[PDB]
Amino acid sequence: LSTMLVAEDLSAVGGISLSSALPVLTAMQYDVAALPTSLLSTHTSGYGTPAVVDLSTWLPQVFAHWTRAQLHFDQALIGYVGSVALCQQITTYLEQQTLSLLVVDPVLGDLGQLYQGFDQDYVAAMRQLIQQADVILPNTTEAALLTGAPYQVTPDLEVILPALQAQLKTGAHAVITDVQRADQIGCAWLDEAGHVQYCGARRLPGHYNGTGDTLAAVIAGLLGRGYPLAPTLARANQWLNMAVAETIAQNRTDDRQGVALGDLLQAILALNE
Ligand SMILES: Nc1ncnc2c1ncn2[C@@H]1O[C@H](COP(=O)(O)OP(=O)(O)O)[C@@H](O)[C@H]1O
Ligand SMILES: [Mg+2]
Repeated sequence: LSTMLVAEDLSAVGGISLSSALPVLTAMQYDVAALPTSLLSTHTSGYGTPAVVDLSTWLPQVFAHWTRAQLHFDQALIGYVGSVALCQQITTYLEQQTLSLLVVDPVLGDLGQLYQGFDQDYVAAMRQLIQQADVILPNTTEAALLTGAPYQVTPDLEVILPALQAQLKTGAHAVITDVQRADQIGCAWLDEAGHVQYCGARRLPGHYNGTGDTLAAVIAGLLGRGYPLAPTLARANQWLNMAVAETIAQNRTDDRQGVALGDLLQAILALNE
């Protein structure tokens, strides 16, 4: 079984980030190396101020250990990192690897603004991290921050997509992930001919934690199994829609918990056969 490094935050309570990546990627037939970039009592939306461990001095030791133990990784998914130093540490470790797949979710902001504690220093560190990525999955706010364009609710995909590509290696893909078209929500990217493609599914009411994390985990898992980008995005969006639908069907009293994974895990097992 292939090995997938996943580096992102772990919140003990919340059902998002590394806690949701582990079940998904394990079900998708990877041996997951689950590396917290931060450790939190709960995620940061709705439980009050969480108790957090700073892992900035641990990760360097982790990479040094794996290096000496002669561990090698097939594929990697990098999610929320959270500090300039950790971005830089991850960037150089990954450069030491021969990765067949690197997916970066360049978590930086939403609704037109940087997340709290993130400033243009973090933006620069992210631009360095994405340099070897095969695929990046910014939202519309993150795309604008990376290129340095002023935020637009509806940027010109014909302008912003080439601008983003200009920072990636030849053959890599910038996929913008929360693009709305009429009643749809989905992903937009440039095909090999340079034409903007859109892949979406009918938007469901409400807002749900962990959707981007699970989308990234599914995209990484599919690409890692050799599925071309377009059918990968088609399936990820279908799966993304199905998980949100199951979440709604649970009639939850607690709106903080991340998207349900049961129907998604069932779909994965069916794909495996
Ligand atoms: N309300 C919703 N209805 C249907 N699908 C959704 C909804 N919210 C998110 N999704 C799906 O999950 C994907 C990831 O959402 P995105 O906005 O990128 O996540 P995040 O805010 O967590 O980064 C979207 O592309 C879409 O596929
Ligand atoms: Mg996202």
